[PDB]
Amino acid sequence: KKISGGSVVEMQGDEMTRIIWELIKEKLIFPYVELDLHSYDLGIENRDATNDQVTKDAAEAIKKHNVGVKCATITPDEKRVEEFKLKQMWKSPNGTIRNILGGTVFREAIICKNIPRLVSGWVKPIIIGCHAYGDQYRATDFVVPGPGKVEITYTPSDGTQKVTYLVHNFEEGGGVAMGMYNQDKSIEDFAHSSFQMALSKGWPLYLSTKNTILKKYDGRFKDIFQEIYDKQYKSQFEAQKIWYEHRLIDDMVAQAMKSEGGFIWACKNYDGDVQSDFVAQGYGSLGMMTSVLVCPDGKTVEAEAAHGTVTRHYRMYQKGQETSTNPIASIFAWTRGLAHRAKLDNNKELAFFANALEEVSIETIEAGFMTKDLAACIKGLPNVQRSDYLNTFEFMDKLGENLKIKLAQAKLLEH
Amino acid sequence: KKISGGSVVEMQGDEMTRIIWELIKEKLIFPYVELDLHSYDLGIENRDATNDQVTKDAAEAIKKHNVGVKCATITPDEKRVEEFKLKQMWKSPNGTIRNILGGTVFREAIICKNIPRLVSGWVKPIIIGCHAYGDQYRATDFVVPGPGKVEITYTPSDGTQKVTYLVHNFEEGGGVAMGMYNQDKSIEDFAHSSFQMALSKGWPLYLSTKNTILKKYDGRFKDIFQEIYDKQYKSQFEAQKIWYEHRLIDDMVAQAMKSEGGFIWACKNYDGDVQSDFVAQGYGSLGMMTSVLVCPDGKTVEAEAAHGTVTRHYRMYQKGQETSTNPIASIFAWTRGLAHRAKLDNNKELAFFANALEEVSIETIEAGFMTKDLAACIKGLPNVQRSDYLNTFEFMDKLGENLKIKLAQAK
Ligand SMILES: NC(=O)C1=CN([C@@H]2O[C@H](COP(=O)(O)OP(=O)(O)OC[C@H]3O[C@@H](n4cnc5c(N)ncnc54)[C@H](OP(=O)(O)O)[C@@H]3O)[C@@H](O)[C@H]2O)C=CC1
Ligand SMILES: NC(=O)C1=CN([C@@H]2O[C@H](COP(=O)(O)OP(=O)(O)OC[C@H]3O[C@@H](n4cnc5c(N)ncnc54)[C@H](OP(=O)(O)O)[C@@H]3O)[C@@H](O)[C@H]2O)C=CC1
Ligand SMILES: O=C(O)CCC(=O)C(=O)O
Ligand SMILES: O=C(O)CCC(=O)C(=O)O
Ligand SMILES: [Ca+2]
Ligand SMILES: [Ca+2]
Ligand SMILES: [Cl-]
Ligand SMILES: [Cl-]
Repeated sequence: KKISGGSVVEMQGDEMTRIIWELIKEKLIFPYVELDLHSYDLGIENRDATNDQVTKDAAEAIKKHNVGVKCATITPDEKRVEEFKLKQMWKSPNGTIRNILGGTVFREAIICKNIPRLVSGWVKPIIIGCHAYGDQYRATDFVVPGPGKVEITYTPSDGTQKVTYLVHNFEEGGGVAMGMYNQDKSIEDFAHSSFQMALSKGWPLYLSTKNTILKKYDGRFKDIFQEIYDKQYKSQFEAQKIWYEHRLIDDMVAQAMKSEGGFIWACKNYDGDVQSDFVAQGYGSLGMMTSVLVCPDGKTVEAEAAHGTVTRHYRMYQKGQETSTNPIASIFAWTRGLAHRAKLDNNKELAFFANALEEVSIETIEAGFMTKDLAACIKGLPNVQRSDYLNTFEFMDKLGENLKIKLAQAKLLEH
Repeated sequence: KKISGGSVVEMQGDEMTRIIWELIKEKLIFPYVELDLHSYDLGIENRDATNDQVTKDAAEAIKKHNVGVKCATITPDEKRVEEFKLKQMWKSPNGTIRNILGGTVFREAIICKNIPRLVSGWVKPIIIGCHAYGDQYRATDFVVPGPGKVEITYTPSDGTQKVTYLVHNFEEGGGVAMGMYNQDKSIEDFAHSSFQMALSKGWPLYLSTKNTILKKYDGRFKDIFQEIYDKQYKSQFEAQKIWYEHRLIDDMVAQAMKSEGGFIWACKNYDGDVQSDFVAQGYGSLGMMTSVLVCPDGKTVEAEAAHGTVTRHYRMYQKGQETSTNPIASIFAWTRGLAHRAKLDNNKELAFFANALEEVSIETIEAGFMTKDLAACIKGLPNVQRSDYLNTFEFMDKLGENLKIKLAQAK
């Protein structure tokens, strides 16, 4: 340790990303940065041991210290309950953290010049602004055991009326039902975040919904975005030769896929979750994407790997087999978190370290040292040989050596 | 015409697809086929005039005659109501028809050997099996005007205790809320048709859900699929060296995009809607995709163009400007419908015509006669010149001339 890093909230995760997370801290961060680290173990077992309280504590720590960096975590279903003998099917820690913090999760591919894409046309970045709040991640779903009536009701706080809507009358057998919601103020912040990102990047903005089907639910998003655009951003967009357009989600994915990129894509929570993997995979690999929750206040951020815990690679690791899991997304959670930390504290030295590690990461890959997923982008997966990539530790170790070099050269300047 | 086709339910549509729809009948179908056509005008105007009853009437007719062919239609929102002076924001006719018929909507790209793909790896087809029933198309959504409590309740029909769940307490301001549902029996049919499709085509089957998040709702899909697979199809899949696997939706789309294709993709209603256009565009163009609703009974079918009314092109046809709109999907609604009509009636000569017209369509494009969209797949849109494609009316004529030759040669 040497650089004064400041207060950072660290959230440890599960399976293969937990392995990578420790290597990142051991080989890339702690040798060069001293941190007032507020660590919360969001491993599935410690969440289970604290009845998921540790997750809530972590989110509140992020509000207090303004910078969070999170490792990928298991969201358990019935299979996971059996695997770890869990007490309950705990809720997604990301859902919990995102709805406590609110805001927009901006996601963007991490691009290296030597990594071919699956979508050849994407010569410019696509940035998804994913609404962090509401919808499926806060839904209330249940099994309908048999015939009966499902209704959804609204009662104003003053209790002067009650509106009851019929969802469905199950006449023969049961099934499933769910309710979900969103809030105006959150949608408004989501809109402001989306318009400001497009102006910051100088690119057009597109919002996707399905308002032809969900005329009230999605129509609200469409209406709030439009009212804010016409009233506070159309002039600035027109001044920068950019524009805002609402599109039906299904037409948006097709247009995005045949475009050349270079636009901000405001997505509802569920769509941003799914399409950000469409985008990440289209540029090359799920391992090559940044994901930063930006709250409305502007001062608090949570950086994360958007991909999962890579269970399949972890199973190989458990058997002693060689893995080649891409750590770039996990590394950029740290760099994006520390960069925001540096901005808040006017820490020029930490700002340099953060950008230097991002540069090292891209320079290492562009020099031909990469994990198997990226080697498969260059060649074809059926043509990849072992000599074409580095295993998980080898790649981390190469990054470590290149980081030591770049930081050593930085000290050889006149100071 | 002189080919006895039989009874067919027609559903006319809106805007650009309505123009193409009549050109297909006047030039590709009627000249050669005589059939008892039960026409229902699902144009936005007639739907408004009949308070959408024509849509429901058309759905019931399909259940009676077993084969329907549907043109793309407008699903009106606010801006559409102002456009046509509508009485109400009529529900999507597709949602209406699909929930009345139920079943699974199987969507597959229409492949031509000379049209490059956006996803280079997709050398084998991807067949999406989209659950036709429930979910967003039957949801109940509303605006929450201010602070208050939204709750969802289940009152069992057996008199036992009512179950109430809190959806959200709005404390500061309002927002939106919605309820949706699905039925076990429909999910069971959706699963059976997915496993049967995979076995008939000889490809593995994937089901996508977000059951880690919707643990009960999506878990029900996952459990029902797995139950039926283990009890009724696992041995058959192993016999054909294929497999069934559940994947989280975001993993699925990423796995699909880097795959070589060649699998059946079972989607919930919403995912199938979005990802079918992902698949269609990835193979080349939204105009090159078939969409057929297969009812559970297996003997009833509704064929359609998966894509919409191509509104942007219609604003050019209204301004007298040349357009190049791909009619192949609309044509294949007829051929897939007439084909199933022939399978039911054991009509060997109608089946030949249906298959002949599909071949003519693909042979014409593979000979270099195509609409602008397919020219863009080859040369890239920034490099497309007028000589590289045929406008909508020129392309329909080239197809009809190739059909007259394909058939007459058959004699
Ligand atoms: N906290 C979070 O942000 C998220 C957590 N999860 C959780 O992760 C667990 C596993 O989810 P799963 O659906 O398997 O999704 P993952 O994203 O963990 O993995 C799916 C596949 O994507 C590829 N992949 C993803 N990340 C990388 C990487 N860094 N390097 C190389 N390949 C990568 C691998 O493909 P291949 O097998 O072809 O090598 C992997 O098998 C679940 O418990 C889920 O709840 C899931 C998503 C997000
Ligand atoms: N009947 C149905 O199942 C559907 C109905 N609709 C309805 O259609 C209307 C328009 O919907 P929208 O979101 O614009 O989607 P569309 O599918 O109608 O059009 C979106 C874009 O896709 C491309 N495209 C689609 N079909 C073709 C084709 N046959 N040939 C060439 N290009 C094609 C065009 O791209 P480009 O502009 O780049 O040329 C077009 O602008 C709405 O009223 C909607 O409700 C929508 C979807 C399905
Ligand atoms: O939290 C989860 O279980 C999944 C999260 C996810 O997939 C995403 O953030 O894109
Ligand atoms: O009916 C609608 O409005 C949308 C239909 C659609 O896009 C689909 O079938 O995928
Ligand atoms: Ca995701
Ligand atoms: Ca669609
Ligand atoms: Cl905040
Ligand atoms: Cl039926």
